[PDB]
Amino acid sequence: SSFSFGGFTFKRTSGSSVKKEEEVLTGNLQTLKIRVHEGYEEFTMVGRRATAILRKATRRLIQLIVSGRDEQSIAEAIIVAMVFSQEDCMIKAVRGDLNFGSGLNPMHQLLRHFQKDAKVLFQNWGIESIDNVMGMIGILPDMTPSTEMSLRGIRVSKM
Repeated sequence: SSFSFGGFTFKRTSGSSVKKEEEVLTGNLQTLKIRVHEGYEEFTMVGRRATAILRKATRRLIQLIVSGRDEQSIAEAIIVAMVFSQEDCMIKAVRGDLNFGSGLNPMHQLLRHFQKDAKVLFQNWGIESIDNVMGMIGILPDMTPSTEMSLRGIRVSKM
């Protein structure tokens, strides 16, 4: 109902999920046992420097809106959401092997990997054209703003 992930507090505002153990193959053909969230869920994510709303389904990010203090704050939230979505394109953007600590499950391994360098994640996520929505703007895989295109399913609040 409320939990923390990647430094953000997630509050479920709609839906539900169940957790199912599934093996997945990373971009480096490493096998991870991840606890997959199955179901449709809406969440508020609250961090110290950014807030976001996320709508997602099983291994699928549907919508993310991010409001952040600066560009780096926004990127952090986007990475967290993209990892939390458990999308195949995220799993396959992993480069090299992930090392297997006490204190780390596979979801936190994924997160630490992409926090280190998210270029491949962003490059493989996908982009789309957007509509003009008052108070909203797109953000590109290079983290620059656009009024015309954005990362798939992702928008930035100007406030």
